[PDB]
Amino acid sequence: LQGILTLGNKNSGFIRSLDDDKTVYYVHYSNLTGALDGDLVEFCKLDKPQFGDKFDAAVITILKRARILYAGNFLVDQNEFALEYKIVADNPRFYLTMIVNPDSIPNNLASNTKIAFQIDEYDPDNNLCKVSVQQVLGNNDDPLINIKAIMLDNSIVFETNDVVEQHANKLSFDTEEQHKAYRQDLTDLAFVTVDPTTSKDLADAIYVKTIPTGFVLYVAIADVAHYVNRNSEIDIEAKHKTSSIYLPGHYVVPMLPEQLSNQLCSLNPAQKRYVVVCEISFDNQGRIKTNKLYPATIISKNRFSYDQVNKWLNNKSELNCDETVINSLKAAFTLSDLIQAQRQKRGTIDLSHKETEIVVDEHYFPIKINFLVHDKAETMIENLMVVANETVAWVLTNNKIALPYRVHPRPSKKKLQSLIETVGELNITKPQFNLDTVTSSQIASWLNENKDNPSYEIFVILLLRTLGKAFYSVNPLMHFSIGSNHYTHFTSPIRRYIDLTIHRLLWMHLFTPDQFTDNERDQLKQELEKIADTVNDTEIKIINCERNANDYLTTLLLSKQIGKTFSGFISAITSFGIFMRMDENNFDGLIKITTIPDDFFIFEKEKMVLKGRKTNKVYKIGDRLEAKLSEIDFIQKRAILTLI
RNA sequence: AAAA
Ligand SMILES: [Mg+2]
Repeated sequence: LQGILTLGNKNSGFIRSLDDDKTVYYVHYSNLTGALDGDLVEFCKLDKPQFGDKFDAAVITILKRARILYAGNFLVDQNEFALEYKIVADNPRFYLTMIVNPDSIPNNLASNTKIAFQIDEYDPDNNLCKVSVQQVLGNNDDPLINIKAIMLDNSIVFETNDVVEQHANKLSFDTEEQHKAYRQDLTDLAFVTVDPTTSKDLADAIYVKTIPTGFVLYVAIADVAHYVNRNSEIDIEAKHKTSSIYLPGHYVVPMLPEQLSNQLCSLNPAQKRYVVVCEISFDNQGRIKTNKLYPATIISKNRFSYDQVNKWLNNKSELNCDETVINSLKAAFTLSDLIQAQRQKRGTIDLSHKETEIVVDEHYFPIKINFLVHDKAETMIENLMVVANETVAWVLTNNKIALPYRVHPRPSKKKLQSLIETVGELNITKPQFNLDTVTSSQIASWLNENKDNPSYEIFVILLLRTLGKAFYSVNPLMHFSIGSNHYTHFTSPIRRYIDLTIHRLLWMHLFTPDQFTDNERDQLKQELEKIADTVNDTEIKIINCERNANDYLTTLLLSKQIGKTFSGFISAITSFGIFMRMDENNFDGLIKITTIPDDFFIFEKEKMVLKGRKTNKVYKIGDRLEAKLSEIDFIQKRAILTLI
């Protein structure tokens, strides 16, 4: 009777019920009754016999709109001495016909101006609605304006909140905080930061010491909880955002205002900074022996980029730093190699595969797509952050403190069987493990025995699909791909609300519990599930916003390459055609089913192939193809290919 | 899937 609408292909879709089974009903376009993608609706099952698979339904009323504002392009034209207004919504799932309120239209608003509009009224029976312009965003051809519109359509806040900035600008460095008995003075240690070249939020610094029996690792994380009081205005805004947002052009929407993100909580060189340290001692094989968590004070001696460290590694450059930094980095790389070997021994799933970024010019127009490369410096930092995250998760669990975990379940036997069949057609080995009990180690060994297969890329793509998304949970579930029974996010409280919450839990229960009330502790405990829920729901939106922006920028880039031939492989097959991932740009283009040459092709959902009725020719995931870019679909932001 |  109640559920969330999702619109898909041709603006038909389905409703996922709120009942305990999450029962799914199909809904055709004609039974939507004015409802839009993501709306909460009241629905009824259709009296129809079941066509199969699922029941069908019709929307009765809209209980809550998913959005109040919608992006679109505003058009104005004059015809028989009268102004006519039209809006084209950016979102192809916005299917309602719009009547534009003339009193919402400024006299100076020109044609082809991006706007945001709201729905004033709608007629569910005719799919007609009255809308008013609520914001003027800018030139509709401007790619940065489009990126901002795409954030608005995904409910992603990006405008500066002046109240929050003013609250932040009051904050200052308390010089006496370093003298607190609970805060360890580590200002003499050769901490440094290692980050991408354009990052200005330095949340994490590392220092590694060698001892006779092994190593001691210090991971120092900006002490964000010490500056951001829970339920302060700054906190509430961070909780709404849930995370910093990173889109192309190094365009960042920070979770926290820049007085925190780039000054008080940024571990900038030669500045005294307050941190939370995860300190771990290792033996000479990289096995963890002991750990300690505590507030501290550091002075980073150097900020480095991945590029700088990597060139140093390959003896193609020197680092202009003190010898203590040089020895710490050398020990960090040695330790990092050892940690990586232990984690592989215990079981971990390295799901690395091809990644790209879009290069844009100073006006945010896309220039080209670059493939990213494995990064020795980036990998070292990754190993160190992972071991800290895992250790903090276990410390909180060992002390029986409820926390939000980062979790990732074992996939079902069913989904594994499907994956094994698909990749077996690409000469990927059939695995030997039990499908009910398969461990992280066994998936890793299976990946490793196929590393040289030409189809390794789509193998990892499909494995990732099989495994599904990681998410946050207070329930103590495993992280299958990291390979731990307990994992959380601790190292990045400048950009992630979960890490900020993890730091608050450390403060309130382990660092200075005497300074907090039992209610504060229970209140936060009671709120943890809802925090995880909001972060999980917003993470969906962020990923969708990145997808929208990627498709917008890449199809704009490709719009100048019509007629060009691209080689690639099939990444997906649907009832409407073949998705071919192009080698040169890693982007999926659509080959429409109806115009594939030489035969009439039928979608078979079981093996998810297209099979020709006369010739038995088969298209399957992984096949190598060549195709011509024939058009850009600017409505759906798709690249359409035709087989050549 | 992980890492800033
Ligand atoms: Mg960092």
